[PDB]
Amino acid sequence: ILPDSVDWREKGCVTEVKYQGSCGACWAFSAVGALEAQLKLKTGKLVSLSAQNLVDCSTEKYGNKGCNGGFMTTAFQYIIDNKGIDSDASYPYKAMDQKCQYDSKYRAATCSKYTELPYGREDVLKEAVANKGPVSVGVDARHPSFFLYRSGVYYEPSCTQNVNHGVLVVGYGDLNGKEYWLVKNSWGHNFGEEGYIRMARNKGNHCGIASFPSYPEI
Ligand SMILES: *C(#N)C1([N]C(=O)[C]([C]S(=O)(=O)[C][C]2[C][C]C(=O)[N]2)[N][C](C2=[C][C]=C(F)[C]=[C]2)C(F)(F)F)[C][C]1
Repeated sequence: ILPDSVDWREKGCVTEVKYQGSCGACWAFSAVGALEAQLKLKTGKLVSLSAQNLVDCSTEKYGNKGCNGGFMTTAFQYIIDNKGIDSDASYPYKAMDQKCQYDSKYRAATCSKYTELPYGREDVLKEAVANKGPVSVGVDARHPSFFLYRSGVYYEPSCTQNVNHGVLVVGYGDLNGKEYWLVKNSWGHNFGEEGYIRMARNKGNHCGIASFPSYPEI
């Protein structure tokens, strides 16, 4: 039995919404967001982790292209291989590709492994969000409606399961009979509901939200 609604922000496991700017680092923000929650659950401290560290260091060897895109899963593996990721405070976000400047003296978190959920299973995603924590996911954000979203439960008739934008599911619930996934984006506070978007849930893997979900563990 799972709770009807979940919001990890109530549990103090979600940091301030970030602004990626003109740099395509959504994948990096998605990954650090997921790990930030695990760090809070393990140490009791909520700390924004360095998305820049991922953009600059989890590069070619991880199939990523910095400001031109990347994978949340390979980002997690980089953190594992590297034995750490720096804090955002020590390695600030500059919205541009830079030479890797990771330094263990600024390490704020570690990762031991990550898990990728089965393709398109929203019930499994619900279970992970309820029992494990925020989950990194990709969504189809190639439609105007996504950019113009302001409030309520987002539903786009033209959405597909071909995902291109990395975000973070930090909860789920329902608005007047309409089920949704609570998603943290990285487009600043002017986007949607002050940085968040509630996307249609249990509507046939709408916009591919449950297509490629993953979460790290410490
Ligand atoms: C953001 N900002 C942008 N997107 C990405 O970096 C996406 C993130 S995603 O959640 O869509 C990843 C998933 C995994 C399976 C899939 O098809 N998308 N990654 C893209 C990407 C990855 C690697 C690369 F070198 C360039 C792009 C994607 F979608 F093609 F995989 C806008 C950057």
